[PDB]
Amino acid sequence: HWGYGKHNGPEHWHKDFPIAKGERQSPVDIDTHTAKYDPSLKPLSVSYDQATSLRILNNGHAFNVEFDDSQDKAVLKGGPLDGTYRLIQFHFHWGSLDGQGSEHTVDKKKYAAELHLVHWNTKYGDFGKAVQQPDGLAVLGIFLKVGSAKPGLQKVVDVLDSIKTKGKSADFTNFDPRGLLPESLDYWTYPGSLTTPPLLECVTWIVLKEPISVSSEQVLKFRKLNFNGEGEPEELMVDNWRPAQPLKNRQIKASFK
Ligand SMILES: NS(=O)(=O)c1ccc(B(O)O)cc1
Ligand SMILES: [Zn+2]
Repeated sequence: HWGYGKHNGPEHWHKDFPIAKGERQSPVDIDTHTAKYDPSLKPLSVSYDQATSLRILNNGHAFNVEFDDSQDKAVLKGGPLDGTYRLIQFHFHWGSLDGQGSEHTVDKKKYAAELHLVHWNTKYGDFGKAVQQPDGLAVLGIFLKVGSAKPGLQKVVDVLDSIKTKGKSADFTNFDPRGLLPESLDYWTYPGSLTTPPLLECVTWIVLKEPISVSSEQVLKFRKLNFNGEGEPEELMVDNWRPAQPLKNRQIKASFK
């Protein structure tokens, strides 16, 4: 099946997932000189005060930190969004080197990694229903650059040794996602898709302008993960990012003038 190698990577996906060539695919390059300030954007509200993480899982493409989404405990509201979106998981995309790894790019600049906080619209009852709708998902994207260490990431970093290979999971309770946010919540927003198969066009993308800084040692531990399962030839989990897709007729709006 699909992956990120030379023979199953992003350029192959359209053979099994024809929507890969659709009209609102993600990620995209963010042209900062063409994104327009939108005064019609309400303030963005990240309410992670009562977030309840459960588990961390290596799914052979990335690792997911999974949250209890049975109640409105961690929710995203406001900005371009109508209603309440519940946090279900977060994960990262990263590169083999610090000059690549992010999915979105900013004036063609690639960051070392990108964090995706994935939320689903409560009006559709559950995640599986939401991804079938144009406004089903909201994904908050946060760029990572290599610099000083991110203390709020270290709990994630420390547990990766226990989920090295595909299918491994570990208990991951009392993790506070607020420690992964930058100082400012200025953002760009546009309508797009999941960036991995099934590539469904169901995402309101909210991409923060300000990156967070992580240490070289921290990203180094990301790169020690494996795509493969236990007891198999080792493939380091690196470069698990999809490149920028054509913007087509979409407009990127900026929350900041
Ligand atoms: N990388 S992303 O946030 O756009 C994403 C999130 C979820 C799924 B999925 O549930 O298959 C795929 C891609
Ligand atoms: Zn992602």
